[PDB]
Amino acid sequence: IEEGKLVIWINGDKGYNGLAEVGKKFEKDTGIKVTVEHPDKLEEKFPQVAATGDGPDIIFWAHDRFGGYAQSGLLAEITPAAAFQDKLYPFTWDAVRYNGKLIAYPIAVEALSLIYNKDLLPNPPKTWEEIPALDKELKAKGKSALMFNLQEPYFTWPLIAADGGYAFKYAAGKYDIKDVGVDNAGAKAGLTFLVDLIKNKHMNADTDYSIAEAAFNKGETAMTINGPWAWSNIDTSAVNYGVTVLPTFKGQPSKPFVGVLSAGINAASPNKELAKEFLENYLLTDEGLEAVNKDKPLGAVALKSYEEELAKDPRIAATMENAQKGEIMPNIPQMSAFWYAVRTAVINAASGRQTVDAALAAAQTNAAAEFMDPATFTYQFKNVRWAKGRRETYLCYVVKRSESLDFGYLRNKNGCHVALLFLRYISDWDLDPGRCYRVTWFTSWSPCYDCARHVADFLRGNPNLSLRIFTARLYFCEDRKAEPEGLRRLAEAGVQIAIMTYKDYEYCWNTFVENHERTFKAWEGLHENSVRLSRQLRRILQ
DNA sequence: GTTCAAGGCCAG
DNA sequence: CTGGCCTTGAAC
Ligand SMILES: Nc1ccn([C@H]2C[C@H](O)[C@@H](COP(=O)(O)O)O2)c(=O)n1
Ligand SMILES: [Ca+2]
Ligand SMILES: [Zn+2]
Repeated sequence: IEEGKLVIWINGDKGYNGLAEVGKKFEKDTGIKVTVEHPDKLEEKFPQVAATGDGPDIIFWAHDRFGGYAQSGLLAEITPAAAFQDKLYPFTWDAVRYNGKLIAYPIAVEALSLIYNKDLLPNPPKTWEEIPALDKELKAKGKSALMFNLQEPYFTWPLIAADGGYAFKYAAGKYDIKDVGVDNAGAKAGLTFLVDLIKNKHMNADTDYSIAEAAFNKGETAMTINGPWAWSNIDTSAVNYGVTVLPTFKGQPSKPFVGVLSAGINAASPNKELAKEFLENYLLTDEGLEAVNKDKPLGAVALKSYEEELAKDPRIAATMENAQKGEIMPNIPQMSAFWYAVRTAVINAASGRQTVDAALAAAQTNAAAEFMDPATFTYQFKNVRWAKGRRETYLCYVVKRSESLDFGYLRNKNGCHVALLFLRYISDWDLDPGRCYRVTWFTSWSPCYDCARHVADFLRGNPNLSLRIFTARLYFCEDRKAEPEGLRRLAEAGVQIAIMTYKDYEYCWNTFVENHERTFKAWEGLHENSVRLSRQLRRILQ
């Protein structure tokens, strides 16, 4: 990666010609040549090229991915003067904050907003409470009052979070994975209001994104909840429409998930200061953001002055208002487990195949943290000799597909070994047998014969699951004849059986245990017993 | 008095 | 080496 040269990466849907002209101005004034590129899957390409000390100097992308980029140390820390931080809206600086330090510059803002038909509705409602009544008046003209993408949780969430609902609480630049406001009085209030809308068939509950877009754009529905990304379509449908504040539930504004288009600096770049100069003095200006805007819209912008210039468009003003009344979409990994655990919980509560409090309790306990005790982990997972005197078996699990879904741990309970309890857990949890899942195990004791048979059968029945088992110790009762054949039976079923090495103990120590920012402490004889036990295992399977 | 973590010795 | 078995210091 060169010095004195700036390489900028921006997605294809965002206007790169105006940004390129900004770079031409920067080269005109300074002499540093700027080259902008719009590759494909740059959100995928950037981590790999950046891990090698290569890639772009600056990367433009939504702020949520920048958290994953920040955990991998691929983003330099920025310390812009408070005089510059005052130039942008304050809540936009929270979307570029990761682990307590700024990793990117806020550029653009996106959020859900209410899109209504001006002809059918000259005065849109300001409250969800007015929606049923209105619908009954419009169901007589052959019209629906409101239809949106009830399947995905990004669209139904604003009404849920309007009253005391949230994903994870946020002390400064910090989220708390342990606390999830999915189960709450107000969250149940919003969800039950949604269910009261779908019971009366004000919304058929089968509505997806395209059904609601075809419905609204062909004049059928009077209102739909959507973002700027679809505006262009409604502009060619010849429909006269408007964008406005999302209605308020219980008098409280609904909270959509705000996405912040951001410009981050590659940590491997030698041109960090050149990048900060370009971004602070050329991009983040009225002239820079306007030059970018004329090519392709940015929606609302974080720069106060230019956002005031753009608010003359009532649509963009609505976008910024709903953004300020909403909440920043978190950038941490657990958010994935959130989406999934909510994506089902509303659907089950939508069709009526599960009651509200059950769906929301299961959703909260699903996407939430629970961590093991450090003394408990160290006691239960010690691979030594003289470890046969341990009764309880602990199992730390990870469910992924690459989307790392729920993780946690299970222990022994009333005769039910941990493997069977995980079979009941993953069975109560529904499955979509069109996509494979990759399940990882960390066990105190390896599976016994009954557990090997039950698990191997479960694997025969659900051939989309693929399991790997890391065990601390090898268990035998009636040594040398029962368990080795059971472990070979799991081997026949295609279960990757390894014995935990040191790196596995690090992974478990930093993944499943509540360590209190304490480094992992290996005991005496860990490696010796590990190669030991791995030798016995290689002797067993092969 | 009793239970347990830990370690070493010896015989296969 | 691997597995089986006693001793011990110290904690419940
Ligand atoms: N795959 C295995 C094998 C054994 N065990 C533990 C749990 C049981 O409590 C005990 C079974 O043996 P017993 O009940 O005879 O002690 O060993 C376990 O948790 N998981
Ligand atoms: Ca969990
Ligand atoms: Zn078992």
